[PDB]
Amino acid sequence: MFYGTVSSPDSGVYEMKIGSIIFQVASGDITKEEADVIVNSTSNSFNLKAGVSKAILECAGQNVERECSQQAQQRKNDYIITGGGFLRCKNIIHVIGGNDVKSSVSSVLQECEKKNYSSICLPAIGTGNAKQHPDKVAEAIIDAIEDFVQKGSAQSVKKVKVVIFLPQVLDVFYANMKKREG
Ligand SMILES: COc1cc(N2CCOCC2)ccc1N
Ligand SMILES: [Cl-]
Ligand SMILES: [Cl-]
Repeated sequence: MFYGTVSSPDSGVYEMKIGSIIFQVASGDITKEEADVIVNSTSNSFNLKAGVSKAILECAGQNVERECSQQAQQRKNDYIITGGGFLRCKNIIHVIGGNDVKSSVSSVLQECEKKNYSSICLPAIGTGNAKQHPDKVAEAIIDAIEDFVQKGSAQSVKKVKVVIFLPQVLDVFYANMKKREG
């Protein structure tokens, strides 16, 4: 039904269409990317600084750190939205690494439509301190995008890119894409 063909447009980058959306994967430092939204994978307190969350909070800066802890105290949040600080994005969406990854990605997609955003960059959510298994994480991320497309919800969102710190986790995402391709 929805899946196009897997190819490599640039060195180390792999992509396929899912309906109208270009889905891409690559290995690297997510804090060097430009996108409307960058996703952080963090703790239920939104103040973790290990792995991806270390890089994101250090580069984003202290105002973003402060924003996170202020929203954390205000209410019980499944995720929070902050400014981009000194990252190259309009907003950071901080999701809980231990939560259901499909649900987290669905929420990111819906929040990006609400802002008329076109591009998203996320890590392999949950594979860091939360210690979720890489193939379950890959299956969940791609399933969330498929569901969003199937329901006719894609309008402003055009590009979803996963930038993955460990090259061995990239392998797992590529194999999952190949399983689905048309
Ligand atoms: C940016 O996210 C990560 C970082 C690291 N490491 C930091 C550098 O030294 C040790 C590995 C390992 C896994 C992830 N996801
Ligand atoms: Cl994590
Ligand atoms: Cl990663």
